Amino acid sequence: VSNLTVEAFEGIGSVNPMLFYQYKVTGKGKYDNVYKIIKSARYKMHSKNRFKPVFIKDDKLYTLEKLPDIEDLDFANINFVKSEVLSIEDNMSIYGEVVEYYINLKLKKVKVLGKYPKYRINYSKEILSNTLLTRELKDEFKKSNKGFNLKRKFRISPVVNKMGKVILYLSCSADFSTNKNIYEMLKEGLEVEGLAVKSEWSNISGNLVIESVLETKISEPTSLGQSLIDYYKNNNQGYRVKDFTDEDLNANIVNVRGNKKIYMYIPHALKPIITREYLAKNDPEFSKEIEQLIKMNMNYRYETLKSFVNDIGVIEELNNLSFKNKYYEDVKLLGYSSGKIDEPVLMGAKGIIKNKMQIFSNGFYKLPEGKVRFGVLYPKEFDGVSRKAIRAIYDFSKEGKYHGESNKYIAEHLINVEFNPKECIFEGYELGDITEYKKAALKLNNYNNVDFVIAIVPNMSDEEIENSYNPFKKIWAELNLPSQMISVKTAEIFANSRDNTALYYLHNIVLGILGKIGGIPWVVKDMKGDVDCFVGLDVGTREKGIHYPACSVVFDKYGKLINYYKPNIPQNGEKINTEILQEIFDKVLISYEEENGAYPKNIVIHRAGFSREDLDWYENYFGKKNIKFNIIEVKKSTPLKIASINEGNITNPEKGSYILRGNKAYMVTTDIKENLGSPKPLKIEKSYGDIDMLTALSQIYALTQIHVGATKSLRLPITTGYADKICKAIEFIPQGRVDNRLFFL
DNA sequence: TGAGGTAGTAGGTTGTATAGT
DNA sequence: CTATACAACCTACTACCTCAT
Ligand SMILES: [Mn+2]
Repeated sequence: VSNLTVEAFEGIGSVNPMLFYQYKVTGKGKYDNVYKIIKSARYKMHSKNRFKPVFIKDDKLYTLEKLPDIEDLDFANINFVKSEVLSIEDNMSIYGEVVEYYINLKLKKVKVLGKYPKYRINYSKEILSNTLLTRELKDEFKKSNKGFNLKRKFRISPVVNKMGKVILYLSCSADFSTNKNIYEMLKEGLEVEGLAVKSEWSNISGNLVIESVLETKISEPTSLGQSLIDYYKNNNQGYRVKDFTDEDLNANIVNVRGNKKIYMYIPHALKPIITREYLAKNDPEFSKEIEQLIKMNMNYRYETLKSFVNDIGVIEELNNLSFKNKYYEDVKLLGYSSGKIDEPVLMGAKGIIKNKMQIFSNGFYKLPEGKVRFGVLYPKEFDGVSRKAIRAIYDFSKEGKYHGESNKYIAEHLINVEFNPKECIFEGYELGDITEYKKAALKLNNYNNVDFVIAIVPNMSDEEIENSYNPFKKIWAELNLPSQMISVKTAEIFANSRDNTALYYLHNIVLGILGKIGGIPWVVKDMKGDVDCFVGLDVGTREKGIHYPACSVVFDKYGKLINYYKPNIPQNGEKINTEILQEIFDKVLISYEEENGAYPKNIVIHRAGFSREDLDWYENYFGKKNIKFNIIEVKKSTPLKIASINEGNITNPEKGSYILRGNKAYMVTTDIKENLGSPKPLKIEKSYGDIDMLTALSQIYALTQIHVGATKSLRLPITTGYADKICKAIEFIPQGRVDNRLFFL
């Protein structure tokens, strides 16, 4: 076996309790309260005084050296009060920002290649390094020929306990930048339209996109009311337009939309948001090159953070505070407790299966009773490829033969499909306007000889005449007909290939068409613990003020999806009511009653995005029905990463291993080998319950292995994962009542 | 949209650790 | 009993990669 760790660095030495300088902030201008301007006063007195450390405790303010207080600042004025040695046992945050400050000050003087500053530092948690690492440990810049800049984005967040020892938690993630602007991209005549841009000067938040580019110069007064150079002289920003030459005044104005107004900002300020769309459409060699550097296995992340901490060195302002360069050998020393979860034994038609691929020889666990008649849309210039495709997937579904040749890997009749090729419904459709796609799906649902659509769509790329996917899924969800839709590229894989590169695709096709007609391929053989049903819940929030109400999902102790339940009344705000929880848990009790002739006695409630609020309702509802129950909060995206160790060597962790402290657990559920990155684990915390977190996490991981619409396991559990996929597809579900056919899959 | 994973970019909210009072 | 900030959380979108029983 092996051991697990978190990306953490011990501190050699200890912070001895330093002498600070208390300060005070009075709301001289309009901001009467001290809370709304304590951050801005912190940065202002940090900036006016040679970037010396300035700290904040809840209403007060601090420094670390005696700094002359000032009164000229218009929003607030600062006055010295006193100077004390702050006790380390009662101050964790402020010695945290001490150690964070001295990491920033020790790194600001580190230069690479002689002249070039290796790090960009604004005295915070975020430390951008201009220099990446490579796999061969070369501190090398990474630039394009065009002017794109990959960079690291290190993140210190040290904590220091009551005694004095400090633990430096790190996480390297990379960063995309470019030196060029909208200015330079106009000067080399690139069509800058439709780009996502970032205002480098004004720090407004909002997805700024380019509408047009006005032919008027940026030195001429506009509809804003003045010249734009006057606009930046009047924002205390005129040192940016002071550098402007004649040709900089020969730039022309680029208007921009922020979904609330249009601005008029000069192209020298703006800069395109380098997404992978932009790297792909503008220099694909750079994008394919840096994909090895973006995705980082834990060994290369440890090498990157080793370079970072060796560039900390030793801080002589904090009693020679050094940080170690290796991780902890065990997170027992940090607080966590590690282990690996044994994988669940899964079963289909005939018992235990060795892999999830073997089910096509074995056979599916449940099939919905009846025959399921196909029906196919396909593009009008893509006819023979589509007929070969549906021939392939229908031979794999019905006949058990893969491009004609029957094999031992696939058993026959695994879906009870009914597709007579000379008799059943095909419709062709020309790739055109949206109402053609709507009437095309309507035309396939006129002829009522279809029980499962298998449409063919153009590819997600090739942004000429658009994807037929979304209008088809909207229509086939409104009209209650499940539809597994295929790309033309996958159809051409089915037509053209003489290899298994259509077989793996075809496995996932048939698992999709099984789950969408209401059959479930695999279940667990035995779910550990004493449990009778699982109830996933989740909610959503699209943007500001938009909220998705809570759609549930109901399993059994095998993990087969009994039901999923949209509730009736929409919520108010983020917090769903008590009536929603009332009808959801009434209907899980009804549904488990209907499936099994009895009530659940143990209901494990996985959930995401719920607070510890409204636990009192859960106590109420399952005391009054005396059903003991658990609530396990499964957090989808945690920033913690987990490494592994075989005698000091860092690798990715295998799937199933966890780290656990009390009732918060992190667990890697997905197996990601090197050259594809590090696994991004699951944060799992028990809100209320009485089961140990070993069986709680075992139910979690066993529900990750039962993704019923692919062959490789979903990272999330199928409770929280399928609950969230129902919450995203909030329209495709009918309002308020149950279904079993996994449309989202 | 074969499928799932990583990762970027961007933008919101807010539960819980944490100071006084 | 109450007022924070802020590391975590969530959301949306792509691109890249590999699927071996
Ligand atoms: Mn699908």
